Order: sequence, then structure tokens, then C-alpha cells
Amino acid sequence: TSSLMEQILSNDNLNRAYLQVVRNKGAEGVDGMKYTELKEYLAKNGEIIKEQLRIRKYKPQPVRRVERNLGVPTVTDRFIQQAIAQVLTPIYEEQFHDHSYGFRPNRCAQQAILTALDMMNDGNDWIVDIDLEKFFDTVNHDKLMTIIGRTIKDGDVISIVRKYLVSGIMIDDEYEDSIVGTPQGGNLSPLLANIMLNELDKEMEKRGLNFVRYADDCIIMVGSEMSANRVMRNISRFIEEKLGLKVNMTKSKVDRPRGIKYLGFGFYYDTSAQQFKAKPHAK
Amino acid sequence: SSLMEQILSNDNLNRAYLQVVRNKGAEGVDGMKYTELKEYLAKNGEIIKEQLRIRKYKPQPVRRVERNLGVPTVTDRFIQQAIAQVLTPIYEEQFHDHSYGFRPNRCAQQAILTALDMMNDGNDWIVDIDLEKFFDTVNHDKLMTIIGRTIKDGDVISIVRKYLVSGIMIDDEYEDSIVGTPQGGNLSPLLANIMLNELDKEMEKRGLNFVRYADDCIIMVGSEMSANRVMRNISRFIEEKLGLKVNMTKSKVDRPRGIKYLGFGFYYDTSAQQFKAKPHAK
Ligand SMILES: [K+]
Ligand SMILES: [K+]
Repeated sequence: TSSLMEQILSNDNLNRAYLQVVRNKGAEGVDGMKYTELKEYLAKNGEIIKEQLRIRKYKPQPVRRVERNLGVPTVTDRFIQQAIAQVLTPIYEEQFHDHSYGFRPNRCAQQAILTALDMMNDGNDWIVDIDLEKFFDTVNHDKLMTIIGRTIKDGDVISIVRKYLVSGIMIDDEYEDSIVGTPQGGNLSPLLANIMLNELDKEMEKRGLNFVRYADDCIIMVGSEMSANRVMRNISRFIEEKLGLKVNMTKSKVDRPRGIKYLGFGFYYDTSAQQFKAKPHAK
Repeated sequence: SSLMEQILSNDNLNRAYLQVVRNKGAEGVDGMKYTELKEYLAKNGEIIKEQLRIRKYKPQPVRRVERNLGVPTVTDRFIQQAIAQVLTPIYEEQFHDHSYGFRPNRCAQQAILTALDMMNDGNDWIVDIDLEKFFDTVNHDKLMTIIGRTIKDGDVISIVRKYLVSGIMIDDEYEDSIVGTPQGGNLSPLLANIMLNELDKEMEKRGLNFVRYADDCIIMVGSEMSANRVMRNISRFIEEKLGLKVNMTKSKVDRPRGIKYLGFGFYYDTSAQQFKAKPHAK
């Protein structure tokens, strides 16, 4: 991974990124450029942008704050972000935990719900529901880049990824309202969050915990109230002390499935089926 | 090494019994609880196996439960699961990538995502064909003939036909956006997918953009005239070639806002400038 920048800038990869970003549509960024204008802009500026990226002179624009609050990158920056993610995603898909489901290829929120239901119906129906503050509002950039740097050795890729953090990329959280569809502004930021939170997945696996995670939204299924309180404390301590993220103490809770709201779903006991099932909760 | 001996193998039966216990569920007509299956098979498994080998095993009728469900006895769920475990890998290689219902590693949300991608590519006239319940209308001989193209083991054909007669069908709680283990669906959804795969191949040959979840399919077309023509042609194929029943008053052509599919409604996100989906009011 010492020379990933030229893979990112290859003609095939950039053309795939352009196609995907146009397919994703979305609102315009701070430059007012519509997604239908990207093609003509890159015909004139694509080679200049490649040369700027090669010497770390490309300057991402700040995201446009759009009001749910969204940070929308310019369509040029979504294109570059997508080009970066197309190369890093296969690298990290080999590392990620099978119970991580958010913003990953061939995975979705319903899969996370099904796995959690299997866990609850096996007897692990004490739920540790840890609530985290917004990832990109709180993550330490140096800590994140150090974690990424364990795998990515290409300093040019490290450099532009850091610049996109400063630009304000963030996670579109409409999945919390059970919305299905293409997120806005999420070509790169959800991958970066998964890289950091993959350290949490590894810790929970090391502890033998049953969990599902969707971006920064995790639930842990344990067998007793005493064990649930112990896990709530230990994992909350780990997240704040080792990952430097922030736990919402009042919103985090231990409960039975009936009290959990997760990825827009609630849980209930089906007395005919004699097991827990899930359905969208009232909103 | 026949299909039936594969179904009755020790590894296959043990996996089937474990999965059926894991699936829990209500009792069938014999009153046997899922917690009683282990002891019953310890005592009677060899008799059951012998009866299956010589085509003398008799499935019990499903139990009507109330949304109406037909619940097989837990022994029959076990045998159905044992059959499905061998037939599923065979048919998984024949099935279409836009078939999502009751298949390993596939779910309703994936069908929604694929449909949304087709809609946002400009195919936002939706053909919404409504079929009467598959197992209330399918002709058993027609279904078994389609299955027989692949399954040549007469002992497997025999027991599958007997399960059709017993009344197996498809738990449709996914229509209410419910996520979880269906009741009574160890074998019936696979059989429905085997026949409806004939529709998938016909739609693929016609170059149509579609998604299907069991007997619930929507087709994404570029214009109103094209959508009505597809509705005409595909409804005719379903009735004439598959012998299924199309409900005229419920089979419509509409824009995404008028479609309810797998519990989801569709709307146009003006900020994102694209269609998205979310649970519809119920
Ligand atoms: K959570
Ligand atoms: K339909």
C-alpha cells in the first residue's frame, strides 16, 4: 500500500468514480456545481486535479451545511472521495468484522436486525445500547490517521484523506428513520468511521461479545442484567479511553428488546412464533 | 448418493433438526412443541427415514392459524428443512440476481435498493402486478413438472408433491415490514421460487428491469405506454404459461409514490434529487 495513489488516479478507477457520483445525484456543494455539470468540468480540469493530488496541492472545499443536518461536499470532492474509497474499500473489507453492516458493499440494516434477532432468540435478550456522539464531530484526526496508517503506507493517500476530514465530511444518518436509499455526502466518511470503529469490533470479539454494528450505532446482546451492566461500563470505558470517542451517558441504556430502537426498528415478542421479531417503530 | 439418500444423511438431518429447533414456531396439528422434536426423533427417526425411502411417509395437513398461516407439524418442518437444505444449493445457481425472497443472504431491503437504483436511472413508471396467493392457485402438476427438469429422483418428487397437498404456503408478514423468522416456510418459499424463476428468465429475456420477492414483483419501465405494454405482456405470460392468477383490480401502472412494496412506500427526496423509500403507513 505504498503506491495506492496511482491506482486511485487510474483512468479506469476515475471513470468508475465519475459514473457512481453522477448516479448518486445529490445536492450541490458550496460551489453550486450540479452533478450534471461534473462531466464538462472534469473534461477541462480533470488532469489538473490529478496533478494537484499527486503533489498534495489539491484543496478540498468545505462541505455545504444543508438542513437533520448534512454536510454536502462539492460534486468534484464527492468524485475524488469516491475514487479514494473504491481503492481503500477492498483493502479494508478483508479486515472488517462480519457483524458490521453499515455503509458496506452487499450489506444493509435489515441484515443487522436479523443477526441481532438470532442472538436475542438464543437467550441473549439483555441489550446494551451504547449511544455515541456524532463520529466526525468528536473523532481525533491524528488518532484516526494513525489507525489508517497501520494499513495504508502511501503518504499521498494519507495526506488527502486528512484534508477531507478537515473539509467536514460526515455521515448521513437518515437510516435512523428507516429510510432506504443513497446517502448524501457519504462516499468516504462512512468507510473512515468503519476503520476506526473496527477497533471496537475487534475488542468486542476479543471479549466474546454478541454484537451488531451499523456505522457508529451498535447494540450488544448479553444473557443477564448483571452482565449487561458490566459490559455497558467496560465498553463505554474502552470507547472513551482507547478510541477517544464520546459516550452519551443518559441515552445509553441497558434494556430488554421491547425498549430498544435500532436502525428505525423496534422489537417485540411474537407469542405465536414464540420468538422476538422486529418492525419499524413509531416515529 | 441419490438425492434422497443425501437428504436422509446424518449431517443433513442433524442440521435440519437443529435449524427447526432454532426457528421455534407454533405447533402443527399434532400439538407437538418444537422443544419435543429432539426426543421424538431420537425414538422415531429411523422409522421416519424408512418410510421416506419407500414413499410411505404421510405428511400431516398444515394447521390454520390467524393474516392466515398454515403451520406444519414440527416433524414436517424438520423433513421440509431437510429437503430444502439439499435442493437450495442446486437451485441457487439457477436463480436470478434480482430475486430476493426467502433466499440465503438476501432480504427485502436489498430488493428495495435495487428497485430504487432502477427508478433513479429514469425507469419510474412501475408495473405492479398482483398475483393471487401462490399456493392457493398453483397447479401442482405444472409445478412438479418444472421441478422435474432438475430433480430426477422420484422419491424426492414424491415427498415434495405430498407436502404441496398438505397445504404448505408462504408467511407474508414481510408485507407489514416485519423482520424475523417466517412460520412454516422451510420448503414452500423455495418451491414458489422454482416456478417463479420461469418468470424471472422471461423478464430477463425481454430486457426488463425488475425485482421480485416470492410472488411479489415490481417492474421498472421508462414510460407509461411501455409500462402498460409490459403489464399486458407479462400478465399474459403469468396466466397462460405459469397458470397463475393475476388480480386485475389490484394490478396497476403507477409512479413510485403510488407503490407499496414489501412494506415500503417511495418518495422523491428533493434535496438528494432522487427517489428513496421508507415504511409506509399501516
Ligand atoms: K446504539
Ligand atoms: K407486485
